[PDB]
Amino acid sequence: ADTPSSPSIDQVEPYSSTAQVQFDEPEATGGVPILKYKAEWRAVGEEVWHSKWYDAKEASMEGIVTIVGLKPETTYAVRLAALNGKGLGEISAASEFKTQPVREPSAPKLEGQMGEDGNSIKVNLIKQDDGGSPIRHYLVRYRALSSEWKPEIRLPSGSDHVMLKSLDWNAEYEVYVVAENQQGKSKAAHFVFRT
Amino acid sequence: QADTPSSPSIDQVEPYSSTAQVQFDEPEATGGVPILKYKAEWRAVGEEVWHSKWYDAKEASMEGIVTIVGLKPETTYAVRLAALNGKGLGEISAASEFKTQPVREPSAPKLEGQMGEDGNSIKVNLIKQDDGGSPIRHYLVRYRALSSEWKPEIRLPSGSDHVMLKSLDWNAEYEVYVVAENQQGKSKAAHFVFRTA
Repeated sequence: ADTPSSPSIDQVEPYSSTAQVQFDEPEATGGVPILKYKAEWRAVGEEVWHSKWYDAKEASMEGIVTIVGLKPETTYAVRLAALNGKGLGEISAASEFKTQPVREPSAPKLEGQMGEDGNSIKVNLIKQDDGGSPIRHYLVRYRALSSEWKPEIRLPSGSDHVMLKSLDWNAEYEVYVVAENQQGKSKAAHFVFRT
Repeated sequence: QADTPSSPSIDQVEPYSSTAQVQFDEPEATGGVPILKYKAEWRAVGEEVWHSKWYDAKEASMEGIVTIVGLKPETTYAVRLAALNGKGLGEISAASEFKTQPVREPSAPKLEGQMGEDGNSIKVNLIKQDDGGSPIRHYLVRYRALSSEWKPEIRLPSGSDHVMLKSLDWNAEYEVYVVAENQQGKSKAAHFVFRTA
């Protein structure tokens, strides 16, 4: 039983302040299952590594790990390692990538939560890459699948959620949320649920 | 003083086994009043009757695509779109040819959660997505509270269309991954996060 060999980076898909890393697991687990992945990254030139741990089962199902806290139009070096019952294995070779220039924000992530009533719902906003400049506000569109769209809801950048009230009981609804900054509007995140 | 819309234009078609994603641009001229719906029409090579389906405009606009369903695997089709507004249906787009993929693993399932009134439970309805051209035999469900270890995989019996998560931790965030599996294999995982009260 030994620590895993090094995983290898397939490709990196960077945005403005974050990057998506696709990788292949180590060819030798070492005897015991891979528990976590550790990513190290820093701007080319810097001498201090930034790091983040990622759950292995999650990385396998998602198919990637996302690095955050980067700056626009900047060249970065990233590397990975795997942790098993024995410890951290060999670090991979570093892969270099350049983040996108300042642009429209990425789609935000939506997380449902029980609202004030059964015919209600709290849609939490899991903030995503803002594109390099502060998001100015969130645009929200929603409707019951059976009827017409409700007027658009505008939320300030500070908002951590959006509340949809007075909904029909046990009916299906769909929600779209757009994050907009100075550069433009992001793609729409869509969320479907049943009250 | 308004007029029906001009014709939409199909950029490209990304097909699967029994469905296809149609990427298109909205009509250049709306005509004067907001486009309300899009009408998609498709006909398999050889067949003579055009199948059709209405799609909500706003919905389609936000995703950039309309999804045609009920197609046969390994089959060549022709598809076209038209827009409807206050004045009526506009010009039909040119027809676009595409061929569905052969039978394979299912595409990631669609997840529709129904928050539990008890504040610590949830019903995840499995909305029908492309099955790859072969019936889904089992839905595999992996879930955990972001603060904890994964719970054992829950394999649902063929036929089931939902999974119920109860007795959940309070004030906790949960991630759920659902895999559709048929004769040819497992789909990539569909997922979503939710929070207990």
